[PDB]
Amino acid sequence: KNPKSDKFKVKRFHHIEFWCGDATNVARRFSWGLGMRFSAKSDLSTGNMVHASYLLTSGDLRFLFTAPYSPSLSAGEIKPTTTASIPSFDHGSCRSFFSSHGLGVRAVAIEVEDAESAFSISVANGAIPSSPPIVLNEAVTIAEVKLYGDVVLRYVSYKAEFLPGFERVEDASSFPLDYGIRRLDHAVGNVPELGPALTYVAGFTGFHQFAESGLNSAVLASNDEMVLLPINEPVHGTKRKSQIQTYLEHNEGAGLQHLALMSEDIFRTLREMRKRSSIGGFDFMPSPPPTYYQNLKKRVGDVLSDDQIKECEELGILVDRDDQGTLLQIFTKPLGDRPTIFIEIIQRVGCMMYQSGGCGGFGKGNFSELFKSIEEYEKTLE
Amino acid sequence: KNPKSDKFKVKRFHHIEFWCGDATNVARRFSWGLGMRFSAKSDLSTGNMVHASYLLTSGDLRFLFTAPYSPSLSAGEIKPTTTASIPSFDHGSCRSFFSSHGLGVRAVAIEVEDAESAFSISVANGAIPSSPPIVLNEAVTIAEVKLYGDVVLRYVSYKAEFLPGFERVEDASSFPLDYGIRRLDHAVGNVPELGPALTYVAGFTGFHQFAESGLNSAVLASNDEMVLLPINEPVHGTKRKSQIQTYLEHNEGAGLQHLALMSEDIFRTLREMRKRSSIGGFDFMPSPPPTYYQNLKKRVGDVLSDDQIKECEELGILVDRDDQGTLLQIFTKPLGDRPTIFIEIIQRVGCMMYQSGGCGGFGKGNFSELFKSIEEYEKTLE
Ligand SMILES: Cc1c(C(=O)C2=C(O)CCCC2=O)ccc2c1c(=O)n(CC#C[Si](C)(C)C)c(=O)n2C
Ligand SMILES: Cc1c(C(=O)C2=C(O)CCCC2=O)ccc2c1c(=O)n(CC#C[Si](C)(C)C)c(=O)n2C
Ligand SMILES: [Co+2]
Ligand SMILES: [Co+2]
Repeated sequence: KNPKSDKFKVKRFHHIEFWCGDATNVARRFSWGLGMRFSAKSDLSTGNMVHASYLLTSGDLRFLFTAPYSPSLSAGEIKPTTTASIPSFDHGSCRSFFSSHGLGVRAVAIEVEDAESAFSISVANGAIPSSPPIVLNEAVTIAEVKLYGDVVLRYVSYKAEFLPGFERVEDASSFPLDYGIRRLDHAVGNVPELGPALTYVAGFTGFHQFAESGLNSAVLASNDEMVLLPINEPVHGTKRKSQIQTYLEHNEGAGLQHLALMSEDIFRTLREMRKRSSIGGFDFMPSPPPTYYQNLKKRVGDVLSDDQIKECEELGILVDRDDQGTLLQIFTKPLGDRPTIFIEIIQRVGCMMYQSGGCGGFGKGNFSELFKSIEEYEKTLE
Repeated sequence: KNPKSDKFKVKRFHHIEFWCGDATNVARRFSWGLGMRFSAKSDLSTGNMVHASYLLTSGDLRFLFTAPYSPSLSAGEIKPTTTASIPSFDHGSCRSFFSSHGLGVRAVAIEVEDAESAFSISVANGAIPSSPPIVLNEAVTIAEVKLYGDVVLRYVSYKAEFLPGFERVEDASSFPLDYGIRRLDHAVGNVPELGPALTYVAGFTGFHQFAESGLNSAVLASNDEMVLLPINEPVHGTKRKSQIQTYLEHNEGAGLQHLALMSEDIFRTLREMRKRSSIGGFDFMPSPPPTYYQNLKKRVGDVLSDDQIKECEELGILVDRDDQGTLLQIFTKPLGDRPTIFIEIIQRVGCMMYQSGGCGGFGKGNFSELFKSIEEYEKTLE
């Protein structure tokens, strides 16, 4: 059931902003590891004395990396005279966020029809305001409300090129990397209590609920279900410790857990990312045992051929299935020092109408299949 | 003249420690950009609840990248029960250093005969103590004194593998990158006043002075002149603004300006680094005009053949010459967000006895030759 109860007009995921200690080094690592091009900048060379911000793109996926300069460079500015290109930025907020959480996502940005109206409706319906609507060069409007922890949901609306004050990046420093990633599929939060978190977000957006493992979870979705916001809470006192609880402890509370990036060819994406894992890119979780891939034939043998199942095994890809579609997924090890944020690469098969969002689910069924698969241990014991 | 006045026995440069916001992302970027292997770690997986530290190596060059975890993970520890592998580390010091200076060098570490004796003699001769001698597993001793700004000179001595508590890195995550870099040649500080800085450091080490451009500089050297510590001060009120003064402003005061890394084949190093500049590695300063390389024949045509001079032009390499040797050098753009720290790649020709340290100088003569070379403008004007 989709009651289409969005309280304002939501278009698509727009960008994700990481708050960094040094934006240059994180952006360069992510660019090489994920195959994202340098496409825009706002920094000292563009007249920004407040923060350094670098934009990477791959298809419609936009990753923004921002770090503060010395407050001394902008000591004489006030908000009416600021050189910052992102008006919500604050030196103290950014340093406090990073000191408290380490490297991670500050902003989940969605494009809306009217960011001022989205902000107003959201706050009227319970959203805690974070940054009021600011109109940039009479062209772009940006506003922010609190989502969970110190993560904000950022609204952006365009009258008619990322943000004013950003410059397109010099061709020489913009190598056209591309490993196949095309857009953000979903963005997932970890919280101590799922119930109140869902009630708060669903309350102010009108997003509806989208149709033993250490977690309980639920997914909020926009009218066309292309903006997907799962939220997890821990399940305490199990056999092994909950990964959600470990996250909360190492992150100092709620925050963004993972970003799921849709690829238009997950085989190529994973080949390219895995070649770079040990030369500056990203590491992947340990692959499932061969029994997992033998079990794939019975589960998805009508969707994937033997060779494609063999290719999944070569690359460590997980496979799950809905009553409507199929999901190919894999998870990176944490992106930084702390066992907190990580990335999921995904590709979805089915639900052709365009492909409907969330086709195939989120891989909940792979918790059971992975554990059952560990029966490779019992088979090796023989 | 070398009066060999070292007040304790100094061996060689041992390592350089960067204080980071996220050690993982900086270390991975540097590894790919410079061709340095992951060789040791101290982090949550080794039982360190205090800091994440990752060691990169290339030949005898050792770069250490350290960042603090949440203080909450180690809240119950005291120094007698710490899980930190580097006893001088402090969460508050590290966060304050990074918030104030951005990414940069915290420690210039030299190997000595006896770090406890080196520390004692140094402080008796005016050194401001930073961290007292600590003996690790009855095997390694480490002590620190203030060098300039918030940079420390760290002494390490070995009874007889980086530091106890560090684990050698798994072969799988240790790709054997190597672009030819072999050791640290010199480490350079920027300070507001050169005179007092030299007097302070030379006072407590006994290091001797080693034999219009916006700076005054001088070089302190150990007995065998293999530990080389240049220091710069700005020269105010010129035509263009002093790069030393820009550094001090953006760094919030004195700090490490550049690290000069000796290559055993600067042509190969620069080929490899330049191929990676726009896919996650390091950028280089703009190359000198062709007139610079035409002028090379008269200056060094007895040392470098035409083809080798052409290879320098292809790679943007600078060349200077002493009365004793020749220097090939090139400079990266700043390593992080701020126009502060950068890297020099160098290779020295001559002074064969082994090669004596500092053979060929530090390239002071290239300030004049670069400006004179800008006569390409007058030639193009014709
Ligand atoms: C993160 C994730 C998802 C997922 O994407 C998802 C959502 O999008 C919304 C719903 C809830 C949720 O979880 C799905 C499957 C996963 C993982 C994952 O992270 N891992 C890694 C480990 C482990 Si361990 C060693 C602590 C037992 C998996 O194995 N599977 C199988
Ligand atoms: C850093 C450096 C050195 C150097 O290593 C050195 C020492 O080791 C100890 C002594 C003092 C010192 O300087 C030498 C030459 C250099 C540079 C440099 O940084 N640059 C870059 C710019 C510039 Si601009 C656009 C602001 C005029 C050079 O061009 N040359 C030519
Ligand atoms: Co997911
Ligand atoms: Co130098």
